[PDB]
Amino acid sequence: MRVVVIGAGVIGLSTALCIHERYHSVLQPLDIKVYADRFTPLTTTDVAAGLWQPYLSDPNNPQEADWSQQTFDYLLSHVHSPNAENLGLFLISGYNLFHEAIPDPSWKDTVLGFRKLTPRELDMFPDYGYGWFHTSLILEGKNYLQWLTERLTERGVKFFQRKVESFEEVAREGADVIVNCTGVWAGALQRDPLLQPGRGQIMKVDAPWMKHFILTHDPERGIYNSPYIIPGTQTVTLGGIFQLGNWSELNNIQDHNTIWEGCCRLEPTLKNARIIGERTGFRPVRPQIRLEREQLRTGPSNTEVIHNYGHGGYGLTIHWGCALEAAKLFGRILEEKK
Amino acid sequence: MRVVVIGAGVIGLSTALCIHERYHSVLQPLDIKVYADRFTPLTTTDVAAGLWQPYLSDPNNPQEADWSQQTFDYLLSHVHSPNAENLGLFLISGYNLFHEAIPDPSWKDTVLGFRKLTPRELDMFPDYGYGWFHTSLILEGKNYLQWLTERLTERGVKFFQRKVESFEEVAREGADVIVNCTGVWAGALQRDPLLQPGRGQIMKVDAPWMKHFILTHDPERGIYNSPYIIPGTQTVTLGGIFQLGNWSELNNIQDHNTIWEGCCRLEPTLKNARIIGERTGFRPVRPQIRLEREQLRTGPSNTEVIHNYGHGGYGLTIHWGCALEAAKLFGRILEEKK
Ligand SMILES: Cc1cc2nc3c(=O)[nH]c(=O)nc-3n(C[C@H](O)[C@H](O)[C@H](O)COP(=O)(O)OP(=O)(O)OC[C@H]3O[C@@H](n4cnc5c(N)ncnc54)[C@H](O)[C@@H]3O)c2cc1C
Ligand SMILES: Cc1cc2nc3c(=O)[nH]c(=O)nc-3n(C[C@H](O)[C@H](O)[C@H](O)COP(=O)(O)OP(=O)(O)OC[C@H]3O[C@@H](n4cnc5c(N)ncnc54)[C@H](O)[C@@H]3O)c2cc1C
Ligand SMILES: O=c1[nH]cc(CCc2ccc(C(F)(F)F)cc2)[nH]c1=O
Ligand SMILES: O=c1[nH]cc(CCc2ccc(C(F)(F)F)cc2)[nH]c1=O
Repeated sequence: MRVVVIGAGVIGLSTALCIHERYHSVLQPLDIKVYADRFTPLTTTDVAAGLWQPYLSDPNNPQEADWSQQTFDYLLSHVHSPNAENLGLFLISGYNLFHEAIPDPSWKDTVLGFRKLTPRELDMFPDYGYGWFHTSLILEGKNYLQWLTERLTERGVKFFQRKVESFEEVAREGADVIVNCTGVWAGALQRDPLLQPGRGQIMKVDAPWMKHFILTHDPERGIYNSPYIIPGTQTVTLGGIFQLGNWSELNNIQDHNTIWEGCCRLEPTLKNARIIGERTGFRPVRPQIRLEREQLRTGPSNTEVIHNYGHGGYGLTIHWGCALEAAKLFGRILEEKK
Repeated sequence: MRVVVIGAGVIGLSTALCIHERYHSVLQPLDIKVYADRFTPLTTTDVAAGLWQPYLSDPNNPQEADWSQQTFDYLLSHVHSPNAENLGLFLISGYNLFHEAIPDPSWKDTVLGFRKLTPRELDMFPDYGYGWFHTSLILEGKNYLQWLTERLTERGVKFFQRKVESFEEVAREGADVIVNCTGVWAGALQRDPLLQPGRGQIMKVDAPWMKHFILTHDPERGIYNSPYIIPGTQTVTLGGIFQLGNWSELNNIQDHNTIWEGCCRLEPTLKNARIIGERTGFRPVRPQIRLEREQLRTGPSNTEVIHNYGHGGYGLTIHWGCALEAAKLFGRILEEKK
């Protein structure tokens, strides 16, 4: 079986691993390739802080609820293991702050220890009169990409730097199965008008006294257009910007100041914090994830395609459940092939 | 008014500050000295992680409940201020773990967000079937000593390195008021058989993915003889040893291994963590704090003495309420002097 994963972000590498770990057998061996135009540390996944948390609204496909929970349970079963260091996996507690009342999320029993904030906790944040507290996980994005690549190489997967211009390009090289994990750029291989970039920009800051995440919310401007502070293992991510349809991969002054002046109004200790770096990235925003089979009639033959893209602001949050579902889809392909 | 504080740990420096900040006036100026045998970074206070948390039993003098709460409120009013960095003040959440059920502490409404752990949280710790979660404060001990010394120098307080052998030694130099803040060594100036060292030893570890405190409890062996993990601003303190009556200021192998093997059974990620340093210190264990006036008939005159010692494993936790009470006691001295 010749398999080609297009993509080397979280979705592509985890799907590569999950296909091998379930379907490379004594009876059927797989050749799994990974073709990518950019690899770690140069991907969207490497920009991300990596906090597990879905959207505040219930998801469009409600299988995404399951897939997110599956991913949390996978990571919670490993957080206290000594190799958690290598994945970049750790527990964090902290705050979700709202101006007004809001109902409980469709994930509150997935996280540990979920509660509303007391008035005394709310008194710590003058701008915010409602909110939650819970404990979740961070899975650091550069670390997990490093570790996944290691696991893949160990299992004989080969990596190749190339931009694929078409599915037919792979198919004439003899891909029996193409796994399409190309994120926000998937429209270049097949037109998808439902897929758009939600551009974000972030600051990494030196503030190691920060031990909680602090997410604020302005639902009028939607998810991600309100300040957030996220302690990572070495550095704190400061963020809170979303532009639908901006394709500029460039850090800018206005977005810097929006984040700086916003996060320093959240937590004034950040005014002292050394700025270490700044990054820009594109969330693959889609109404739902596309996690789907398609069969492609390109040239002298047909080829089977597993699509796995469109994971928005939640791709680390949902990756493992998506990779196992894409593995399920690969098993259907093998069943049809007999 | 000639005042001499004996001691330059948290209790002596904060009491020095509080006396000046309340009673050095236009009408009555004070000369406040600080005599100490050791200063920062070489004191008991500098060893301490600095987590705010009293004992699990209600305190012997129940004014110590008030004094501890006063100290929490003082520090919570400042934790989000940009100068919190300089004091070493920050919020931390985390776990108090018990083998069996235990009733709620006499401080649970002082901390923010106090709750029992859920079964799912308890499932994270196999050895521990009961426990609490809450948010508290750390006040880093070397940092606050640095900052206090700065405030004192700024206000004209002078520091002198000397071991005082007697209260009469100070009194013949013309101390009108002696403030005795000598911790576990107070017995050398006046016999106190109720004061004993509770020797501890600690490891500082590089584990910056640790964002919660994790305290375990074995009430049979008492407070402090069970593993604890405490994320500080740069390094995580690993500890959990108490010896009543050990005066050996020396780190040892057995106590190292007790802590290492204990904290790594709590949280196996620590097996990867780089050990940065190790320290030994003596808690000034007494049945209650001595926070009291005495008048001393030494030589050609009498002298007024404020005692402020015996703060056990809770001296950072209670310091501010004790310093203000010792200030109250100084006001009584000034009232008697007219
Ligand atoms: C600032 C920011 C912060 C975020 N924080 C979080 C968070 O805390 N938690 C969370 O759960 N999520 C977070 N996210 C979202 C998360 O980063 C994304 O959902 C996730 O990275 C998408 O992963 P992916 O593998 O689909 O895409 P990408 O990681 O962008 O990888 C796509 C891959 O496809 C390759 N590719 C594309 N087109 C081609 C082609 N034609 N030929 C060959 N290769 C191609 C690329 O080179 C690349 O290797 C954040 C996103 C941003 C922007
Ligand atoms: C390992 C460890 C961890 C701890 N962690 C915590 C924690 O997380 N939270 C918390 O609240 N507490 C904690 N504590 C307890 C806390 O450290 C003590 O209660 C506190 O330091 C006592 O402060 P002090 O000023 O009374 O004494 P010290 O800081 O020991 O200072 C005494 C001063 O007196 C001077 N002195 C003594 N005798 C003389 C003399 N004859 N002449 C002149 N100077 C003299 C000394 O030189 C010194 O300057 C911890 C203690 C230990 C040992
Ligand atoms: O793209 C992204 N994903 C995740 C994060 C982490 C913080 C966060 C999670 C969930 C929401 C919420 F509730 F609005 F959905 C807000 C903020 N940041 C990003 O830029
Ligand atoms: O001496 C000390 N003081 C404080 C600490 C911080 C952790 C701690 C607080 C309270 C208890 C309890 F609940 F048992 F009292 C146990 C552990 N460690 C020390 O060595």
